Amino acid sequence: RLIPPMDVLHQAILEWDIFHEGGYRCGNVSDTYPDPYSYKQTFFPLLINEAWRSFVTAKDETTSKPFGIKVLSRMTVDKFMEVTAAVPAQISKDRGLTEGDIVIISKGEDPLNQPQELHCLSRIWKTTYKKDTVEVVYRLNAKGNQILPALTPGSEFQVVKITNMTTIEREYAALESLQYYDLMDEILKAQPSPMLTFGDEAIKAVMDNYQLNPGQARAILNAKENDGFTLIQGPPGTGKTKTIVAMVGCLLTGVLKLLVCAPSNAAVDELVLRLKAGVKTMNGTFHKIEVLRLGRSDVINAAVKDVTLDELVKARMDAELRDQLHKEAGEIKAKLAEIRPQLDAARLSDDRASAMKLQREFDELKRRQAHIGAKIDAGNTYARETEIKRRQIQQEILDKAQVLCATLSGSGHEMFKNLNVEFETVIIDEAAQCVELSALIPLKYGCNKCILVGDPKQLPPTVLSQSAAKYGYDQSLFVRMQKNHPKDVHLLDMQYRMHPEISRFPSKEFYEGLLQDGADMARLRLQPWHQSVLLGPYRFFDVKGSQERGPKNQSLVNEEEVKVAMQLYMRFRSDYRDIDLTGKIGIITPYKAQLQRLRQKFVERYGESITEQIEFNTTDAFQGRECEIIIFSCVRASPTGGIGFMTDIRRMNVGLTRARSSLWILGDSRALVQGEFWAKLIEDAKQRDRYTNGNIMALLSQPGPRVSLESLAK
RNA sequence: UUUUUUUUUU
Ligand SMILES: Nc1ncnc2c1ncn2[C@@H]1O[C@H](COP(=O)(O)OP(=O)(O)O)[C@@H](O)[C@H]1O
Repeated sequence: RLIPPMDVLHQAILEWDIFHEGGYRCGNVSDTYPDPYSYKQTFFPLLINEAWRSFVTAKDETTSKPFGIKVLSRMTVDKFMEVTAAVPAQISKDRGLTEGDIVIISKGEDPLNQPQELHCLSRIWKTTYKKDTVEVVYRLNAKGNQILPALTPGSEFQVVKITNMTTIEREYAALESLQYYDLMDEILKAQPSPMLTFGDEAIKAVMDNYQLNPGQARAILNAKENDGFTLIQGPPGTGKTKTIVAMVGCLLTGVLKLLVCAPSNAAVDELVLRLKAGVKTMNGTFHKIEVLRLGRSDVINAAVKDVTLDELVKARMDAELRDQLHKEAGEIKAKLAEIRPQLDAARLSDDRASAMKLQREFDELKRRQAHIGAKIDAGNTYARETEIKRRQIQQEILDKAQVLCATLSGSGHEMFKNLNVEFETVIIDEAAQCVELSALIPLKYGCNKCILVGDPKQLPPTVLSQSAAKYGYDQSLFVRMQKNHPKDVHLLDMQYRMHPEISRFPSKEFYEGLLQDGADMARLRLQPWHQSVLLGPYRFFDVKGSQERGPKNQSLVNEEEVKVAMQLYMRFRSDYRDIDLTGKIGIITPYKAQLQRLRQKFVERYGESITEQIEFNTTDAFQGRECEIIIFSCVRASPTGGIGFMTDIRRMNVGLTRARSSLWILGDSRALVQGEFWAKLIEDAKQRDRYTNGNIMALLSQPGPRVSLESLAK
């Protein structure tokens, strides 16, 4: 049984005043723990802090238009006040009211901006669709609530949906049920299985069978042999997804269940798409295995909806599947409406036979109407049987699937509480991008083998709480395990994405010179526009500009960098007209206001069609993805006060390692020198002749110089 | 040295 009581968490959350900016005892995170008690004492307050800051952010950011509810009933359940309330069905569907949402119920008309009004924090417990109404079961804290005497039956209130706490509930569930985990010892001690050394012959055999390099084959062999935690660190372009697919085939060699998880839906979708192509066992046989995606069809790729469990169950139930009775009733009533005036006229004119016939027809129509009305009154048992058939179909589909892919929170769904399933082996992708409690979620189903593919050198998980991030809540389990046992981590050491000039600096400065380029990589990234000196594989443009707060005091904008980016795109496109660039260019900037300004100006000049040829994004919203050419706007321009979160080397590495063929960086050096590694990058660009300064708008206004003929020979 | 930034939710 792995269903802990959610009373404590719900009470802690419902005992909050919404009007504060922004309990508990938040401490630092240790490397190891002796007992689940210490683990809980460390991580529960940090979870509460993260939840609190997420709630404040969602309150300030939400824009759900309020709506009126009618209080139908009030009850006391546990230590909570339960209020059933009626809501219009269309309003409910528009605002998406489901079980677990956090809402503000107020008496005033604008609840979000009326603290002095009768307000309360409530959690949705059940949503029941009747006909044109929705019965919502709100649950609030029964200790100290202003609206408690005012929620009498019939009283009307105004509600606004703030956020949802399903993810928090699942992470708390995993936290409280950790004490029964098969891998509890390894999770507490952060101890992965020891590094295995294999013979070069078996390594070469795996390489030949799966078309892998030595590091990937070593990682796969250690994932097949070792039990417990196996850590695989995959720098950019090292082949993480290919390794995972070959590893899934390798583990299923015997079977021919396996739970592949990722923190985001995008990574899950990529893994599903790659596993749909098919795996191959170590025997060398190609098998099109059964890949099953778990999640709602709204956050799921259009290409993987063919293998989504929900879609499969819906398709199966659509074959087994009162309104015709209503149609016939309408038609018989129309016949009655026809017959009645005819009968009245035949009776008002002393027409014996005609009135007799019409009365006979009238009586037959009334008989049919009574029959249809009796049948209409004839469930709910059919609905229950449909739900039972749904459950059966779910189980039957799950039992035939060999690999199940999911998000971390999605793998802790309530569904599995009524489905007999165990996941012996779990592979967590993007292992360094999720907090520890999220990683623990898929491990409650009897997992004794966990392969963590990640990269702590890139971005950490989103921790809105600056205090919890300072306490160490932004540390993934991967990071702690590698912190304690670094020699047991399998590093993928060969990248196949960046031109050697692009990868040169990150490899040395972030991967200790251990990230080597693949064979024939410079020749693979050879592009025609590299013949232009200023359009080479890698370059830093010292765009001396000025930073400025975005609209509504958002983030930062550098209009000169936007102008230079437009000028660079114009020069490149004009000097190379015959190159198909659709989907080959990306423009990334770590500040959202600069991103919006870049998109705005590019659409002003080139129209909305420009977004099909250029991927506009922020540095954080680009991880895992890549483009042929990357224009990187640094935005920061104030020579004092630092460069903000530009100082974090993980974000810098992510931003530098997105490009394949060309990376063109635009930054005001006078400000960026404040950061140590940005200074090192600018100096490196200088001492290798990849730095350009002066009037950049003028240097890009004309077609620029070409590279020497002798350099192209080599 | 003024975090302003991202995942998650049947
Ligand atoms: N041994 C290899 N030889 C040649 N190319 C490889 C090898 N391993 C990986 N690659 C290339 O690297 C790519 C890795 O894809 P992906 O897993 O998305 O990279 P990332 O590690 O950035 O997620 C593959 O598409 C493949 O073309």
